[PDB]
Amino acid sequence: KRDEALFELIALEEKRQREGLELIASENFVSKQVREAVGSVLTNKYAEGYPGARYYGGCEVIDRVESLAIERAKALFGAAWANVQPHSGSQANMAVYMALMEPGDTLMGMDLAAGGHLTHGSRVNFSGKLYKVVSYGVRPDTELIDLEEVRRLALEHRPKVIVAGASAYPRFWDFKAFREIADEVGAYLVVDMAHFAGLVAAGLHPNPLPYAHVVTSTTHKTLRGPRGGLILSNDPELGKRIDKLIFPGIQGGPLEHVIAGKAVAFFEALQPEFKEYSRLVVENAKRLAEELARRGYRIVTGGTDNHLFLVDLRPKGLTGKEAEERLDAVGITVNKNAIPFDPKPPRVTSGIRIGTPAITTRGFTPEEMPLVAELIDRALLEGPSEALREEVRRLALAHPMP
Amino acid sequence: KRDEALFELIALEEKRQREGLELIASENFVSKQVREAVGSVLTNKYAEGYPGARYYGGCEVIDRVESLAIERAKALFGAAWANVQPHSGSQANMAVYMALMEPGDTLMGMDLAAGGHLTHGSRVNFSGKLYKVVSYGVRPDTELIDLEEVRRLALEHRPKVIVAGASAYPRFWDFKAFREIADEVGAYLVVDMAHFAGLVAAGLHPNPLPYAHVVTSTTHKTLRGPRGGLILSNDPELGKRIDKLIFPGIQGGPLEHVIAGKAVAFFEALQPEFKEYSRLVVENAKRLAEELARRGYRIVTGGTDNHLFLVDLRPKGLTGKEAEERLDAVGITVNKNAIPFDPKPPRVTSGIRIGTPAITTRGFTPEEMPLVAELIDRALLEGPSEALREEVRRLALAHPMP
Ligand SMILES: *Cc1c(COP(=O)(O)O)cnc(C)c1O
Ligand SMILES: *Cc1c(COP(=O)(O)O)cnc(C)c1O
Repeated sequence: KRDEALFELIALEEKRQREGLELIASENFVSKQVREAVGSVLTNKYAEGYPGARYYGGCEVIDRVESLAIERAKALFGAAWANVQPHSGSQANMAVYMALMEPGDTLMGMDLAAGGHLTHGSRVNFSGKLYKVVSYGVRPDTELIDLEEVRRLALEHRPKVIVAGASAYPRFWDFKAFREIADEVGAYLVVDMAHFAGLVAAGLHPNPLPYAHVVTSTTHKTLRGPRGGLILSNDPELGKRIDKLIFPGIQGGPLEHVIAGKAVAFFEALQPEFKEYSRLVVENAKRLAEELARRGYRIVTGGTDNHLFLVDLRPKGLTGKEAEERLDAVGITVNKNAIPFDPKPPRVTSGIRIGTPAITTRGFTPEEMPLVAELIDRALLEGPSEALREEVRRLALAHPMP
Repeated sequence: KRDEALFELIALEEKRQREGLELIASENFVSKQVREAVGSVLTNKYAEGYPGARYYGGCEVIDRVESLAIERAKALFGAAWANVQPHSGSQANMAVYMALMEPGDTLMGMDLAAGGHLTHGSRVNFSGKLYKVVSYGVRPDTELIDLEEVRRLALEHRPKVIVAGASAYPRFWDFKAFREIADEVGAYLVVDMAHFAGLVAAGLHPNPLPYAHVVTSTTHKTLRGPRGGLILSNDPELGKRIDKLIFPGIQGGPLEHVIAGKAVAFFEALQPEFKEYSRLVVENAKRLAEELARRGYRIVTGGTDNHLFLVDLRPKGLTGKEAEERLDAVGITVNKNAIPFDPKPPRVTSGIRIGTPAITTRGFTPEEMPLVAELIDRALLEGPSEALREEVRRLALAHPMP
């Protein structure tokens, strides 16, 4: 018997995805073939260990699949070693931290409020629970990272690991500078490129591989792959240690169906078409930010170098919470985000974060950003209305999903 | 462009699965609908947080999907609370340990050599790295757990957490007694039912819910669901604490497509047909163990109460590794496994573990176990040969696949 109650919900979710504008920066829409791989029979195989060194018989084909994912990841990112088994970006970071540190050691990462991720040191996360944490943010006068301050903090706190990368930072990273700082204090530099991995793959964002000791990432987000994690490095010896932390360290059986999906995603990203997609993602973000600025909003840092940007809602007297609600009411999904030194508490905020990967995948182009900006502005100024919700629905439907 | 190379590999794995006898105790074959859910568009939604308490909007449908999985898990196992977000059985255990203990606390579990899982205290696993581990085993004469011995170990070491359940123990567990022991030292009793969860759901194995403080499990294995984890408890308040450890504690975004698959698997397990399936799983295991015993193989504990059993190959002059390889050579897949008081190192072992969940799903019946036993025996005695390989292939192909 078919589980009709569950499948009725999946149909509803498909409809929801088709009829709204997804502007959450960490979202995207995977291809039908990525889904085909993830929904494959590869889930039936227990394959603890690594290719050619498994703890179960019958892994001959799974080994070819995982090796393919590994080799493609190395070719795509110009890496010498890769681990494609992390179940998520969080597990990728967890394995790396445990391979480079012991509980009690000091971890340095970007403050959550400044754009850092929970796994970069939050007290409610394993990162802050297992390690002592020192955080860096952005300057009040520039809204950008202050390398001089990062260096000062590193020298004073002597972290064992320094993490570069974030979930809500709209500009490029100076990986060379971070590595120089790490070397000065004898710390490992870990770059978490989860958000901008697709841009790195497309050659549209500085490549952290040569500068970081280890690079972690999600396979979803700008890379547009299945939900999961990834680890890369130019140091195979260090890679061997990290492999041991993924298994038997923190995971058991890998999700080989998802690994097959990662291989497919890497195949897609290796095609010239992915660079064109990525160029449009960045152009769309830059243009949408400009169009919103022209309509009366302020953009944190004045713009963006990547796929996302932060809108300062203060010029129009709105809070991030209010903006998120009004937009949600008309079918546009964004998320509130604190602006630098936000005068409002975290549960309220004075801004919202917008990212273009998802709508770009659905066919939105730069010349359509003025319209998107207008719809966003109308929702925030007039508030929700049936007419606006339906205009958004029609626009979304006119841009079919993969 | 289609990733032909990757899909050709998936086709080869489908072929491998169709033409061999998969006897790995922890494997199974998921249904087409479980695969359909896992390969759904639900992977495109970031749902950090919990139903009705998400970080981002747009989870209206996702919440109903996760909630359906939660309520079905509760109904299936008679639990007051459930967390369906763990990415794997390992993450389920990791979250529970971190919710109940602080690094350095004493963790008591079953010795790996006696049947315990690596997450029950292995020195190279997070369990043994973060906590001080003490382990209980089985009696050398009966190869069964001695509750009095377990009680003495608990009183001596005063563990904060005692884990009952294992990945390679062929007999029933006295959960009531384990709870009494935990209570004697004020420890939390955690039951890891990953291997026998399906049997518990079918009412063919003692249910740990009333006695354990917390129950962890995989959704794959005897439960025959998608690859992932699960946590249950008879105490909703303790559940609230554990929810915080899964997120924001050790994970980020949950795999909602997999959670949809969990809902489907729970639906399937709630059907009367699942009880019949589970009955056949146990009957097949008992009969296959008997058939091998009649061929001179020594079965640990002399038989089994569940879906798996261990074969001590020392008398046959074969190591577990050699046996695993010989069988794999003719399409019969198993995994080497240590035997109680095994003299050989883990990398070699003196035995193999066999389980019937997978072949039972394909339609194998107790009356066919005499033939399976013959093929296993011949593979170990005569070694690989195209002739034997073909006989295995024929028997396998005589059974359809989910
Ligand atoms: C998204 C993200 C993660 C975590 O990934 P999950 O798959 O949600 O566990 C970690 N670090 C950064 C910088 C991220 O953007
Ligand atoms: C299978 C198993 C696990 C781990 O599950 P993974 O999904 O492989 O991480 C943990 N404990 C027990 C008893 C298991 O059988």
